[PDB]
Amino acid sequence: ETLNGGITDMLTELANFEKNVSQAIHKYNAYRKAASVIAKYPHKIKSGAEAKKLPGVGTKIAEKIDEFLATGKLRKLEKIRQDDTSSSINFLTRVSGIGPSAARKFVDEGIKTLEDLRKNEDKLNHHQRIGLKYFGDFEKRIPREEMLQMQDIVLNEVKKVDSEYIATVCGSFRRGAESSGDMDVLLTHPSFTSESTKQPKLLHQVVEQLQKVHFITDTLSKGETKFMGVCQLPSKNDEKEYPHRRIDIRLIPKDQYYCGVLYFTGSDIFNKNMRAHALEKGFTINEYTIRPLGVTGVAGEPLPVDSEKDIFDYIQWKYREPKDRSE
DNA sequence: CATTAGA
DNA sequence: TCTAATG
Ligand SMILES: [Mn+2]
Ligand SMILES: [Mn+2]
Ligand code: NA
Ligand code: NA
Repeated sequence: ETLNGGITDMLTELANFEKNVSQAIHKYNAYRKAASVIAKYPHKIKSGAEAKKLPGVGTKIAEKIDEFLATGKLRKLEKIRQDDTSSSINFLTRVSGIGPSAARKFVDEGIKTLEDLRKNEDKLNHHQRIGLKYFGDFEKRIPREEMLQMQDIVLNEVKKVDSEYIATVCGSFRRGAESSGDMDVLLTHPSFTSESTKQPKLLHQVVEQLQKVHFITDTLSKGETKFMGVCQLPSKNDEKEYPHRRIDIRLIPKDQYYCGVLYFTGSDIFNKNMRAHALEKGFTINEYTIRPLGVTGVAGEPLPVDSEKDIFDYIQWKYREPKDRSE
C-alpha cells in the first residue's frame, strides 16, 4: 500500500504504456499481475531476486525493479515519459470517443495536438466530435450544488411524463460526494420487468422530454435501454452559463432495480465487501439479482427485492445509508 | 461485461 | 459481422 508503492507504480506505468502506445496486450498483462502480486507482498521488497520469487515475477521485470531500487528512476520510464509519440497517444485519448486504437491512427496521420483534432474534425465520428467540442466542460468535476439542480429537473420531467416512472441518481452523488464526474440516472418502470418484451419508447419518451426542455443537448448514444448524452443547466439570467455535462440514463426491468441500484451506488469496495458477505450468508449478488446458494457448489433462483433493504435483510446486514457505503 | 456506433 | 469506446 505504501511499502510496495513505487514498484507497483512504475509497474503500472510500464503496463499502461504497452497497452496504449504498443499493441502488447501480453506484456501489458504481464506488468499487471506482477504489479498485482508485489502489491500484496507483506514486506519491503529489497531486490529483484526477492521479488523474483514471486509468481508473475520474471527475470524481465525483476531487472526493472533493481534499476529502480538502485536509482530512484528507470530509463525505460524516462525515455517513454519523453516520447512525443507516446505522449500524444496519452492525450488524444482524453477526448470522449478516442481510444488507443484511434489515438495511434490519428497520431500516425499526424493529429497530435487538439488543434489538429480540429482541422480534421472530418476524420472524427459524432461521438468524438462532441467529445472534442466539450473537451473543457467534460474534464470538469460536477459540484454537488449543481447535481442538486440537475437531479431536481430530471426528476420532474420523469414524473411529468408518466408518474409511474421511478428514478434514482446513483453513484457518488447518491453517496454524499461533494462533486461528481457525470450524472448516473437509473430508470425503471412497472410495465418493464424481466419478461415483458421491452417497450423501447419507455426510454425514448423520457429522453424526448429532457430534450424538449433543453436539458439534454446532445446525444452521444441512444439505444433501447441506454441513452448516453450531454446536458446543461439553464444559464440563468446571463453572465454565467453552465458547463456541458455528461449524463447517462438506463432502463431497468422493474424487477431488478434495487440490485442494479445497490450496485451502481458503490462504492467499489462496499460492493465487493457486500458481495463477499452475501456469500457466507448463503447467497449471491450481482448487478441484477440475488440468488440463494446451494451446497452442490452453486445454485440459482432469484430472490424478490422491493428495496435496498430487502437485499440487506437477505444477507442479514445492517442497512447502510448511501452516505456510509463508503467501503 | 454488456450495450452502442460504425464500417 | 467484428471491432472499438464507454461505463
Ligand atoms: Mn459518476
Ligand atoms: Mn458513470
Ligand atoms: Na517466480
Ligand atoms: Na477517450
